Amino acid sequence: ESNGDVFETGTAEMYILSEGLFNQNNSSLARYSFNRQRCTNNYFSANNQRGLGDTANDIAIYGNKIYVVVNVSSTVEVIDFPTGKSIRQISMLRDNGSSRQPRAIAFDKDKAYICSYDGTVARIDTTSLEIEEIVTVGRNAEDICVQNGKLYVSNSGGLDYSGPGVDTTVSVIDITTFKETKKIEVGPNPGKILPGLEEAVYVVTRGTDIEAGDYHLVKIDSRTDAVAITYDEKVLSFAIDGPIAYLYTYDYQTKDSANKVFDLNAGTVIRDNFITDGTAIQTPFSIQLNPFSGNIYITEAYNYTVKGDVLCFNQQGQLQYRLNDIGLNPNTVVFSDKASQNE
Ligand code: B12
Ligand code: NA
Ligand code: NA
Ligand SMILES: [O-]
Repeated sequence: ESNGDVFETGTAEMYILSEGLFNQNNSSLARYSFNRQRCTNNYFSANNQRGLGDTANDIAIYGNKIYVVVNVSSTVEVIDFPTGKSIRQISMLRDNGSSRQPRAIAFDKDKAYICSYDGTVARIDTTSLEIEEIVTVGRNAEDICVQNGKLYVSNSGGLDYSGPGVDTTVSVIDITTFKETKKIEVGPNPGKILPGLEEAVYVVTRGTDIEAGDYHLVKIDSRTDAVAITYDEKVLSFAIDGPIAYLYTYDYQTKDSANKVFDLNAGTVIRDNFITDGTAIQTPFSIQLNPFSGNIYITEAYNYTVKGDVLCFNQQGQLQYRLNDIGLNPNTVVFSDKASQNE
C-alpha cells in the first residue's frame, strides 16, 4: 500500500480525491492521517453510507468545511471537517432543472464560487450553504481562482469544439458587485488557473484540438486585467511556488510526458526532469504543493482503468514516499495542519 516513510512536516492529514471514470459513478475520497498513521480509502462513503458520485473534479478545505465538486452528479458535497459527516448536498441545476455540471471552487471572505460547464459562476454562502446568485461568464467554464478582489475563470469551450469551436478567454468577475467586467483573450481552450506573486494569474491554454499538444502557459496581470507574458513552454498542468513553477506536459498521441522545474521570471527551464532519483510516472494526472512543507505531490493514473497512486517529492526531485492503489484516477491532493475529530 505504500513505499517510503509516510511522513510530512507541519501536516496532520491529507485528502486525495479520485474521479473514477466518466459515467461509471465511482468517485471516491481517501484520507491519510499522519497523526495516527492511518489510511481510509473510502472516507466519504464510510462516514455517509452513500457514494460521492460521478466525476468528482475538485476538493478544497475552507473554514472548517470540506467542499467536493461532483461534475456529472452535478452537486457540491459539503462535509464537516471535524466529523467527516455530510452537511449538505447542493444540487447545481439550470433554470430548467438540467445539470449545470460544476467544475471547480474558489473562496473569498464568507463566500464560495463554483464555475460550471453551462457557462456560469454560482455564489454560495459558507454559513447558510445557500446559492445566492448566478452570473454568466464564457463557454464551458473550467477552473476558477481569486486574485486582487476579482475572480478569474477559464472559459474553455472544450465541450463546444465540434460546434462553434473552443473558447479563448478568461472571464474577470468583480467580487464586490459579482458582475463580469471583462473577457481577457488568452488563447484556445484555457484550463488550469492559479494565482501567483505580485497580483499575477497564470492559466494553461490547451489548443483548438487538445489531442495535438499545442499547449501554452499565459500570465495575466491582475492590476490591468491584461496578458503580461505568453510562454513557449509546453505546459498542460502546473503548480506555483513564488517565481518557480513545477509543471508537466503529456502527449495524448505518443503517451510521452515530461515533468519540469520552470523559472517564471525568465521563461526558461531550470530542470528538464523535475524527478532526480529515477522514479517513473507513466500518466501524471495532477500536480500541487503541500503549503505546510513545500513538497511536490503528483498523482499517477496509469491507463485510467486501474487504481492510481499519490507520490510525494521534495523540491530536489527525490521521492519521500508514495501511497499506492489509493483510488481510481486520483486528481487532487489537499492538506490540513489541524487534525479532524474522526479517528
Ligand atoms: C484521456 C481523456 C481524454 C483524451 C481521449 C483520447 C486519448 N488520446 O486518450 C482526450 C485528450 C482526447 C480527451 C479530450 C477531451 N475530454 Co477527456 N478525459 C480523458 C480521461 C482522462 C480518460 C479517458 C479514458 O481513456 N478512459 C477509460 C477508457 C477505457 O474508457 P472509454 O470510455 O474508452 O474512454 C473514452 C472516453 O473517455 C472518450 N472521451 C475522452 N474525453 C471525453 C470527453 C467527452 C465529453 C466525451 C463524450 C468522451 C470523451 O475517449 C476515451 C477513449 O475513446 C477522462 C477521465 C475520466 N474518465 O474521468 C476524461 C473526461 C472523460 N474528459 C473530459 C473532457 C472535459 C474532455 C475535453 C472537453 C477536454 C478539453 N478539450 O477541454 C475533450 C473533449 C473531447 C475531444 N476529443 O475534444 C471530461 C468529461 C467531463 C464532461 N462532463 O463532459 C472527463 C470526465 C475528465 C474530467 N472532467 O475529469 N479526453
Ligand atoms: Na469515498
Ligand atoms: Na453529451
Ligand atoms: O481530458
